[PDB]
Amino acid sequence: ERPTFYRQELNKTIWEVPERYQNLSPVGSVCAAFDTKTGLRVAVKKLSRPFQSIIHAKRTYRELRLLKHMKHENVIGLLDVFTPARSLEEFNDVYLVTHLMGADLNNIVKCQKLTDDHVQFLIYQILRGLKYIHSADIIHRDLKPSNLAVNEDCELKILDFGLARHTDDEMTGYVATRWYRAPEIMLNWMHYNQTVDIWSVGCIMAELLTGRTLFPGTDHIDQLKLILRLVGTPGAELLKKISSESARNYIQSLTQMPKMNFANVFIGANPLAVDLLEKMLVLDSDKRITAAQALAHAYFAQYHDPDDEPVADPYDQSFESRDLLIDEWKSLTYDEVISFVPPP
Ligand SMILES: Cc1ccccc1-c1c(N)c(C(=O)c2ccc(F)cc2F)cc[n+]1[O-]
Repeated sequence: ERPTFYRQELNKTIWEVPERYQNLSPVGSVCAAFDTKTGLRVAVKKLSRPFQSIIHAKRTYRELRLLKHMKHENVIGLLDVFTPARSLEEFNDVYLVTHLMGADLNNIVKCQKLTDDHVQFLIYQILRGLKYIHSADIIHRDLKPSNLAVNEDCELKILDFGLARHTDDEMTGYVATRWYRAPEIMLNWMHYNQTVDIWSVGCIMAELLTGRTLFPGTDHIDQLKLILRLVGTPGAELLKKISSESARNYIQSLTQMPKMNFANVFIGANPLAVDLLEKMLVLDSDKRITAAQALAHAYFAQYHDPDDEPVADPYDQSFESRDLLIDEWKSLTYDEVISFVPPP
């Protein structure tokens, strides 16, 4: 039951995949392919140098554990994972397979004000996957239009959840990479939690409604100023919670500003959209609406269905606090590769 693999050069590299996968074409490097066993269009990712350091070995493991866990319509999961290796000692490459969606939320929306129902449907799907992700005590933490995979039927899957990898230069300047980040994680105010993802959803939703980036900061400080101008400066209760004395000290230097009226910012928008944005874009993370609570909000009355909004089984991330050697991460990775059961 080891399938027959065939070799092929794509993306300056030798892809060796089971015969079931045909018509590979570039799109880790990623190829679109046709899965002859399932009839599905699939995306196949070949990891580069998954075991070159302790840090990458753990990342590879992390990515696989994460992708193996997610079984939800609005979250990218695994149809397949394989390696051409026949044993651990020759194990070297990992290939991950999921549904081909073919575009991201930008390749559809950037500089476009969309209809209220399209916004309803896209945001409902994001919140629906987020409830599922968050129920597993997993934090996406870098949610943004380019991490939302979307096909022609406006069906949406969340990508790249749970990886905490972005370098400082990637976050610097007038860059999309920081514009959807919650202030408390942007400026490292505190050991953050899952409510940071709801901040990102509000940023995305606002942009779908107006056709414009909500907080297009030119640097971290410019972006903070844009945020506080909309949502107000921190009150006393929130200040305490900023465990970062340096951060706290800077915020207290700022002229106090009241929260703006959202109905005058998002002129013409559905009042239920505005109301929901007000519950999403709250400075104090403790008081933000959660994914579960938002799904029950009147804005989504057309799509909401409490019997089809599943939660996840618990996700054992005890491994995150574990120090291991490269080859122990590799062995754990191999185990997960070889224990994989495909879905129905
Ligand atoms: C979002 C997107 C836009 C254009 C082309 C492909 C894709 C795309 C991917 N990059 C990916 C993708 O990056 C990916 C993630 C996990 C995995 F196991 C395998 C994968 F190929 C998945 C699906 N699609 O549709």
